[PDB]
Amino acid sequence: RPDFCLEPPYTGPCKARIIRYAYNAKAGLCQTFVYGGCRAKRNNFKSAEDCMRTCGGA
Repeated sequence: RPDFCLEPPYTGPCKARIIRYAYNAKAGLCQTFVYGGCRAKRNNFKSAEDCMRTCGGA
């Protein structure tokens, strides 16, 4: 699981309400969050499994 999988989901400064997934290191699973629509960081995925294939474990 790469380093950016541990960094909190960044909404960003734009004001859209779009639902994306980000890995949640405390649960060990990906959970949704609201992306504002610009300047996506890496822990920002468009399905639960893309998130887990990148940020998941064994």
